[PDB]
Amino acid sequence: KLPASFDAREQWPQCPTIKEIRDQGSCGSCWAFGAVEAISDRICIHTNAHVSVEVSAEDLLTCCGSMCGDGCNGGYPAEAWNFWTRKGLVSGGLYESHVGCRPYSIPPCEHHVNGSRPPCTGDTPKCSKICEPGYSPTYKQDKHYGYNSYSVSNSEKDIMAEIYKNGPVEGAFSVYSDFLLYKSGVYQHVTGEMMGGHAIRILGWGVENGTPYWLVANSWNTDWGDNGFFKILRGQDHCGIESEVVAGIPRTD
Ligand SMILES: *[C@H](CS(=O)(=O)c1ccccc1)[C@H](CCc1ccccc1)NC(=O)[C@H](Cc1ccccc1)NC(=O)N1CCN(C)CC1
Repeated sequence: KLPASFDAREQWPQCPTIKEIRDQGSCGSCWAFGAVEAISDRICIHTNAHVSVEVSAEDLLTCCGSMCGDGCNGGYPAEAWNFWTRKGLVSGGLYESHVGCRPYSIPPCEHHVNGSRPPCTGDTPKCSKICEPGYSPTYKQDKHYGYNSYSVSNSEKDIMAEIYKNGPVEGAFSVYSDFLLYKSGVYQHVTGEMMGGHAIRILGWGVENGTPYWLVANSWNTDWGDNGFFKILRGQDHCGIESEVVAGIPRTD
C-alpha cells in the first residue's frame, strides 16, 4: 500500500538534514556524500528527531581507505555503508561550518554552473582521528555505527517500500552530459555523451506532468539544478537509477 507520491522532507519534518544540500567541492566524493546524507536522515528517523546530526563526509572520505575506493578519485557506495557498520562515522557539517567533529575540508565550488564560488577543478585529505577545536565529545565517542548494510533489489516497488519504511537511500546512476544542464522537471537522458558514474541520495517519488520520477538530492550545492535537487525518470531503471541502491539501519547511539 504505497502512496502515488512520497517526500521524506514532508514525512519527517523535524529532520532538517533531509532538506539539506551538500557540496563535494573539487573532489569526486559523491559516493561518500550519498552515504552520509542518507545515514544522517536515518539516524533522525530512527530516533523520531531526538537525534539530528550531520554525519561527516570528511570522516568517510578520508578514513575508510582502499575498501571504499580511492577517495576524491571516486569510490563505492556499498563499502561506504559497510565502513559505517564496522568503524562508524563521527559528526561533521559543511565546509567552514564549525559543526560537528570533522566538518568537510574541501571548499565549495561551482559544478557546471556560473556562480560566485571558484569553479570546480580536478587529492584526498589524510585521515584525522581527532575532532576540530571546540567540539566535544572526543573523536572516539562521537562515532555513529550502523546495525547493517544491504543492497535493495532492482525493483521500483522494493525501493519505494525501503524509502517509505526506513528512510532515504543511496543510489547510483550513469551521468550523461544533458544531466549537467538540468534545472527542473523530470530528467531523462535525451542527448549528450556518457560522463561517468554518480552516487546520490534518493528521498522520495512522485509523478509530474504524467512522468513518474524519483526525488533525488545532488551534492553539487544549492545553485545546481532545482535548489540542489533533481527528479529522474522512475520505473525503467533509467541510467541505472534502480540498479545500485544501498541502505542500512542505524544502531541506537
Ligand atoms: C562522484 C560523481 S561526480 O563527481 O558528480 C561526476 C564526475 C564525473 C562525471 C559525472 C559525475 C564521483 C566522481 C569520481 C571521479 C573523480 C575524478 C574523475 C572521474 C570520476 N564518482 C564516484 O565516486 C563513483 C560512484 C559509483 C560507484 C559505482 C557505480 C556508480 C557510481 N565511482 C567512481 O567513479 N569510481 C569508483 C572508484 N574508482 C577507484 C574510481 C572511479
